[PDB]
Amino acid sequence: DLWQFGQMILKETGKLPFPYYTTYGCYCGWGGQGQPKDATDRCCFVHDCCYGKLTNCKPKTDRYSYSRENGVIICGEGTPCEKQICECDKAAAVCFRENLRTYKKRYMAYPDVLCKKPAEKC
Amino acid sequence: DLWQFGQMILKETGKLPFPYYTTYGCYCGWGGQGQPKDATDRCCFVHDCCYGKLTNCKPKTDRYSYSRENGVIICGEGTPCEKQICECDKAAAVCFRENLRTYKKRYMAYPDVLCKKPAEKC
Repeated sequence: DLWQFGQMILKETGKLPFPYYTTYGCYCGWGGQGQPKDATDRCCFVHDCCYGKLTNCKPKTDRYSYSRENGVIICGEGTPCEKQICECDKAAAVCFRENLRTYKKRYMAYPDVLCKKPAEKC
Repeated sequence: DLWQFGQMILKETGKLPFPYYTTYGCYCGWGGQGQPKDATDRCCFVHDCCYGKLTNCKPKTDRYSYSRENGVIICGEGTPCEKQICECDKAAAVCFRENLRTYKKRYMAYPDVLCKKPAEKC
């Protein structure tokens, strides 16, 4: 579920989703309504695409099972949905993390106004 | 700043903003774009109005000073902006908390689609 996606974000980035990620850029912080502004922003787009593929699932509310005991997220057993959903979440948190290098604090609460229209397809 | 608003939310509600509040209902979880669905949702509207009044301020990025050492948020000293911004944040977190009674988990990631148009004015 989003709660676990959230813990993963934090575990992986050291930043709690709000406000670092939930209000970021044009896609994370604007409901997927703008073209991602950078890597960090694109991770949310990839994240939505990933959930997009799980048509048969409730990615946002199905609680899966994972372990990050040794600092690496390992999705455990569960239904196929859970596992797939968890991979998504893992991937997105890994992605945020993998992009702390270009994370820009100034993209938080970015005016939607400078946000350009979604240009990529899942 | 939003980081402190966030800590306040958590301190007061025991729920981290993401996903409990940032994805809630029609206003918190939809960029202020829908009419609040209930109390919890309305707190975000009140929160935006409160920042709305701080035209001369950067409510989202100005770091204020507050204390919640004895379980009650006390905004400390700072610039008038900081103090006012902090009151806003306090008020919103108190509001979330004061409305855990009707908080509905099913309003998280609520489809914008059922969201009705903003009908109140600050």
